[PDB]
Amino acid sequence: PVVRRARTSDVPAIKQLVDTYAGKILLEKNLVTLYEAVQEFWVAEHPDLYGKVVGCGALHVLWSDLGEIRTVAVDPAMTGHGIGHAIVDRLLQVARDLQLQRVFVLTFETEFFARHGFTEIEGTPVTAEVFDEMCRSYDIGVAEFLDLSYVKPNILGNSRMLLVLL
Amino acid sequence: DCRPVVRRARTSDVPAIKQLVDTYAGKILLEKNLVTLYEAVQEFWVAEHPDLYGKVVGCGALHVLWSDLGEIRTVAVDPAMTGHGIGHAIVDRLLQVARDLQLQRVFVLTFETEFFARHGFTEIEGTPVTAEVFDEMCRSYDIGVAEFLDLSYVKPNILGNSRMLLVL
Ligand SMILES: CC(=O)SCCNC(=O)CCNC(=O)[C@H](O)C(C)(C)COP(=O)(O)OP(=O)(O)OC[C@H]1O[C@@H](n2cnc3c(N)ncnc32)[C@H](O)[C@@H]1OP(=O)(O)O
Ligand SMILES: NC(=[NH2+])NCCC[C@H](N)C(=O)O
Ligand SMILES: NC(=[NH2+])NCCC[C@H](N)C(=O)O
Repeated sequence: PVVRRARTSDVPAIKQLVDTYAGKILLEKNLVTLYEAVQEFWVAEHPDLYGKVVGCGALHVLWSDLGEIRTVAVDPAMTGHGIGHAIVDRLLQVARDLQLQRVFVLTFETEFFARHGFTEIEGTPVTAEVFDEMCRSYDIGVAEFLDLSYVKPNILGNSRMLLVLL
Repeated sequence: DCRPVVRRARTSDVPAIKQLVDTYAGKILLEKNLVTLYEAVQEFWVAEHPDLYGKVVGCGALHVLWSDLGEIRTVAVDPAMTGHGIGHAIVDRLLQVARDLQLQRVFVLTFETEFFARHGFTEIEGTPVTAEVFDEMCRSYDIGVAEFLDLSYVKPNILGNSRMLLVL
């Protein structure tokens, strides 16, 4: 499937994908914060219909060398057609374009991301000096990566996976 | 005089960007710590130094605020390189990406009224969004959005600044 960069017109559709997977699975993102993050988002168009989008995804930078894959959602009726994998394949390519070395994921979909080289891990792989700089973030997804105390109850059960690049 | 290359930022550029933002502190620019610069690297732009290959002498960023609305934020140039056309080369680029995003209006909160005027910006009053959108935008964790909404707790941090806007 075609994986293209998101457009402000795509936000209402993107919002519906995130809301579909609610807050237990995906981290909720309100309408404004999606319009602000539109420049790092990607969407998969339906293989036949030109306009409609069936999947979204975003690469979030966390530091000099570290990136994250977040807010990956596919229409419940379109899963198992390779869409989600087509999104990750491109998201990882832009991670390369960004000269990143490690890509993080916090998810229940261990099997899904495993097919891209992701291995499950424990802890936060950053220096305490770097850890201290990231505590200063206003972004919740960063806090879930740092396993900060005030987001812990929202992410128990999720697995921490990581990918290294050539 | 030379028009400098204005390219997308790279994670290696963030430390340099951090010194430019820090240079203009909180009196002029809204301060941005190191992590939020690495997170925003995909919307940031930098002007390369006409002489040093790696180092950057100016930065700038376009932040989308809604379907049609964008903002230009954290635009800074080295004090020793000011008045050499860099900042306008950055703004010219930021506005081009606003078009590629199919935006219609671009907002600015600044003291540099004449600077942005050279691009067609006109001064305004208030927050130009529907009250329905205003309510959706109140939910943001970004301080720059709160300053666009003229929220009460940031008022003392922006007193004196002018609100300008550009239409495409
Ligand atoms: C974040 C926001 O949204 S607010 C943005 C404002 N930020 C700030 O003011 C931070 C403090 N100020 C600054 O950092 C700087 O003033 C900047 C980065 C905004 C602009 O700096 P520079 O680009 O280097 O100055 P620049 O070379 O573009 O020209 C400044 C003036 O001199 C003129 N100009 C003078 N000489 C030249 C020249 N050789 N070439 C091109 N333009 C020139 C410009 O036309 C311009 O006139 P204008 O203000 O009426 O448009
Ligand atoms: N708040 C949560 N339920 N978080 C679980 C992990 C969310 C995941 N990191 C994402 O991309 O959305
Ligand atoms: N210190 C402030 N918040 N000043 C108000 C203007 C902020 C400026 N537009 C910026 O992007 O940084």
